[PDB]
Amino acid sequence: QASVSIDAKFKAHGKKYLGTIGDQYTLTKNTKNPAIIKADFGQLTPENSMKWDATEPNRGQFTFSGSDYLVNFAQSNGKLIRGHTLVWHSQLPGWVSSITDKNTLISVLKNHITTVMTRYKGKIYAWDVLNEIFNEDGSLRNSVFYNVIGEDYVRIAFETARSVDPNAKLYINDYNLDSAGYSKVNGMVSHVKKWLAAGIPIDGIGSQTHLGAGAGSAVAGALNALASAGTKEIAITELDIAGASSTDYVNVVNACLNQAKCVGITVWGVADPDSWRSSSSPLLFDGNYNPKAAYNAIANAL
Repeated sequence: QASVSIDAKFKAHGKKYLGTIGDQYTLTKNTKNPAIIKADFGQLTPENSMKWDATEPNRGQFTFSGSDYLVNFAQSNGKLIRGHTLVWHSQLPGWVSSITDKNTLISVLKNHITTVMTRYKGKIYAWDVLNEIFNEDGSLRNSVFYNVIGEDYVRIAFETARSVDPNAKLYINDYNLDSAGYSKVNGMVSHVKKWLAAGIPIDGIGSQTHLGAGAGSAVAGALNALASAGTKEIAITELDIAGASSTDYVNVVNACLNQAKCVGITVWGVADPDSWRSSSSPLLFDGNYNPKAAYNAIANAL
């Protein structure tokens, strides 16, 4: 644990949180990891436990052991929770992908959203209702949901989520929304504008922000561009930067800090060895679970 909590410092600027991720393994693999989470971060996103493959492996058969643990740990330690994720083409069970009947897929989709959301009703700050639904060019990804149901799946998912838990902020999440003017950013903005105009309950846009070294300085503009979609809020949801330079990290923190709609930042992991791209040392804590230069830099910028 770092003496100075970047979450505390970020919240002091009117932000809701500066969080990270977790699940049973990383929360129990050693003493430092859960200690760091408790001391320096104010929000948690389940790394894999709430995804479709991990929650409904078989049609109508739910497995909530992992997700229960993450939610219980967060709730037991005053951490906000971002449910992740309800509808996604990746980490989706084969039984869902093979459905060809529209009404059947809608029934399945609504049951999945309802059961998962109902179980944690009232305990979730935000839900990534839809994840990665756009192609790089800004058009809609031809996932089973889009292919079988059509664009109406967007409305269906958000409306179902809203009716199940009106206390949660409903988000549409995606990656590569990292520079103003990028085709995917333009596509995200145009579609959300249309959906909001149609009355679809989209409260926020989540920008994953999985960056390479030197890409931190372009994020401010990306968030500004995303602000034009018209959602009440936006958030950096899965931050990690190859190399973890102080310049990159501080640029990204400032990007959120100076944008009124940005409620917070979730860093995708605590320490480097637990990163999905561990070889690029993209996190704030190192192999010994000790604060890296970037962590202290973020603290000093707040």
